[PDB]
Amino acid sequence: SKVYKKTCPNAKLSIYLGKRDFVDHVEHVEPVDGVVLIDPEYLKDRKVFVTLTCAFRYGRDDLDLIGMSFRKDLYSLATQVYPPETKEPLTPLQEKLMKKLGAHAYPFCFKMGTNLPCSVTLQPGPDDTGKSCGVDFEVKAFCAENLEEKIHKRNSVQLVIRKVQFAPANLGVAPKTEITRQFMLSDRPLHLEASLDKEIYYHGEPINVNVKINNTTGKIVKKIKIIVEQVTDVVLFSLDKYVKTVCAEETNDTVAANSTLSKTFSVTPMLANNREKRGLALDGKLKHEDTNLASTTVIRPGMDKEVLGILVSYKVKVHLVVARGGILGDLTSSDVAVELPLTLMHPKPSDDIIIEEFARQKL
Repeated sequence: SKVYKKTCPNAKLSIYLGKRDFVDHVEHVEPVDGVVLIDPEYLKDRKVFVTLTCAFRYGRDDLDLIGMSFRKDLYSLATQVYPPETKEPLTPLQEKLMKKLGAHAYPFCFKMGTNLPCSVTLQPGPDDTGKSCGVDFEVKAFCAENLEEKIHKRNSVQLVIRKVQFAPANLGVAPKTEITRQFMLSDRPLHLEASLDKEIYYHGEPINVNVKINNTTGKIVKKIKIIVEQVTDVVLFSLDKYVKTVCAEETNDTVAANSTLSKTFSVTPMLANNREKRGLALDGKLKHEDTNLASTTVIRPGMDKEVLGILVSYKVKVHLVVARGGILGDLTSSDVAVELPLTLMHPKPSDDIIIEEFARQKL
């Protein structure tokens, strides 16, 4: 099995995890189990703690500037890993890590609660008003007298894991994501209908959009555009709003006068296919290869949406370019469009130790 590690500055302490990403199903979240390797001689009479913090941050350009900033811990777990105490059910991978690292390896396990927001990072672009912001999950291991002590970077390691969202296997009874509207052009109807075949789609997966157009007008639809739109709402500090196209399939398809058209478009929204990544809600840093578009934010009734920090949702839109009589220079055209909600979630996990450095690779 593959595991990931990180050593603190003075190399007097390192931490190990079985994976970089942890899936949030909905009823439960995957445990964050691992071990820390300690230096007994160095750690003369000190305790070793391991904390997991979910934090919302706003401001601070790229890495570090000066301007405005806001920070809020929405959730945090802390544990004394060394010296140990309650001897409890070690996980298989923990078993191995200890058989490998030796006797100076002590286990720790974090079982996050449910309803917490998933990883979301956003960096402002040329057409945006807000500032950088995000929801992070940081894992720190350090040496100290107690959790009250100010923590110094020299003898502590920090790790940023991702908590990604999967759509419950306990989901069904899907209504039907479809829509049909009428648009009057010179007193005559232009019906445009769209529908999705599924309830939830997953990153890297094809989305089939059914389009039915009943054009009873004397005008001509010269273009049909299909876009996947991402709507990001920062709901904590500053109420910033981002509405971005994360996929656009512009086609040839035309619909003459007194004509109908039934067709199925198929598009796959992918952070990779996007040139401009600024302004988009991601689940990690832009410079990283494993980073994807943020998942649809699962919002539940009775809960304050602000505790989520950032709200991410998607839409599929169908745009028709209609010309005042689709011909000649009458390029004095109009646009008509319909939209449908789109829930985009992570695929889902499936059922000798090779140690790798934790740092995510830059593509």
